Amino acid sequence: DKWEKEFRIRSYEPYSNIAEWADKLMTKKYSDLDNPTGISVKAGDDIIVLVGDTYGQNISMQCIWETGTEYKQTASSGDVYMLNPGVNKLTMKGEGQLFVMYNTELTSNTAKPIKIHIPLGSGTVNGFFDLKEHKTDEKYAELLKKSTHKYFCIRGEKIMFYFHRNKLLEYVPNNILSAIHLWDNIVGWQQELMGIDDVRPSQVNNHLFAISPEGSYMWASDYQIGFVYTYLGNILLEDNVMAAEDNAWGPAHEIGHVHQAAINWASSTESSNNLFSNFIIYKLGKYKSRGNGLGSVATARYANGQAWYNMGDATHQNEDTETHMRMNWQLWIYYHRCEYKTDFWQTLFKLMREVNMTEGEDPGKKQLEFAKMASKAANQNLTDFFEMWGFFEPVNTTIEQYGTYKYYVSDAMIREAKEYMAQFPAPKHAFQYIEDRKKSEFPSNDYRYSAVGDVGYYTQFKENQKITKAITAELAGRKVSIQNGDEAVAFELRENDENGKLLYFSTFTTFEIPSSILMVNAKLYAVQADGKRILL
Ligand SMILES: [Zn+2]
Repeated sequence: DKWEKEFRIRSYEPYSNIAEWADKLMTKKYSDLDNPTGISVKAGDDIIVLVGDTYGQNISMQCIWETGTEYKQTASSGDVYMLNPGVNKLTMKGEGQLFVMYNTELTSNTAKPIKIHIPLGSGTVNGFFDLKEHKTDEKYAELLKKSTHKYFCIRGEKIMFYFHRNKLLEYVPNNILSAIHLWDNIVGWQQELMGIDDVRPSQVNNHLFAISPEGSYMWASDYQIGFVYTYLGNILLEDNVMAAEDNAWGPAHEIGHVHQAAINWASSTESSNNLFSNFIIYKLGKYKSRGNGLGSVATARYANGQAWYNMGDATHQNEDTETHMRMNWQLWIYYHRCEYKTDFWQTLFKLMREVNMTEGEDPGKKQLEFAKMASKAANQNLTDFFEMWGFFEPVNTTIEQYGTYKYYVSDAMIREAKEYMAQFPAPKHAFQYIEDRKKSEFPSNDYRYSAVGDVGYYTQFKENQKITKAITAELAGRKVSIQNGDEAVAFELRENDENGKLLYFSTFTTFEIPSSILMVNAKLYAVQADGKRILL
């Protein structure tokens, strides 16, 4: 049959080396299971493999099956059989599906497809579905029907699925294109921010590989990402992925953990990956962004005297991810959504890969390398943004987040960072006050309704709105009421004058000043989008 031949006789394309690129790109390891054969085996099977010209390349065959004591899951490795040009005869130490391991430097003129024939009689043809080669749902459906193994492999452009046959048949017996295009796009959108088009796919072309463990929930790790087999209806059906906000968030967040290291430092590990989560949500086009309002920052910084590392986490027991995740996102909203620098994040990723600091080696140092590199990437002095976000508080402590780390930010380190950042021109806007949400977008029962404030929506920045009205303020007790201030982007309490230190801020047009704020010498300013402060 032509079905057997399609899998028994194939050309296997070269893929890059995963360890090399995980180091270079500062990611968790991608998969090296890029090359299914679609042949399953049983323990003791004899397998003839005829191999063509290998062009000097060392290649091998790996048999992939299951691991785990508590419950079973597809393993990231298995029995490996060396291959040579010509005739090979393998005896399978165990059962599984075969993968050709052809990993090499892609730019070499020896990195050509290798032809490999596993003739009738050796193992069983299961098949797999290639997006580029097979193209149609009708062919997917046909291949899935003819398959027999526990697991069936679907190879997209950027992600693969290696899921339980019975689950695919249960949710997607006749169609895969919608599913595989969606998940390729989710991966591709994360890669888009990382600014790696110079090297992907020319030098790096490995896939992410999604397995369906028989336990846990969802996660991403070196080699594989996992979604429990009971959860696949919420992966394989786009309508289900889109049915609630969380259904794209969770998986996008887990994939983000693969990609976050360049920009991440301990204290930030469960928020920095939400740059990716929020970008996925944005690209999917249905739901508004996630995170607290800027009020949470004001409270942490100015009411409670917190820095970045302990923002919203006084007792030092859990990162405040809902507050922290707004920081990277505000940089995306301003530079990307407002189009002030549409390659800002790609530039910043590149610079952080140059900085090349692990997440834990020196988080206080890394926090300041991030502020410096953000300034360099924007070609703007982001002192005020990083000040609001707590980056210029001195710190001398330890933290715990997937390990204990010494957190040390010295006055000198602070001084050096500000000096470095002062080489760039003043920012064009006070976008530390930016939002991509407004109150009218949410029902009153949604956390964002009461959190997002009144002013500072991104259009005020993109259109460079000016304050033209007769803006006034009244103080009654600790209550500030602003009149005619809807054109401003925020309201600030500052010491002595507009160049004095910030005491408090709000993006609400009515707000209570905390008891802890020191009000002697304090003046109230409306902030214009471009940074002008107007005494009220
Ligand atoms: Zn996480």
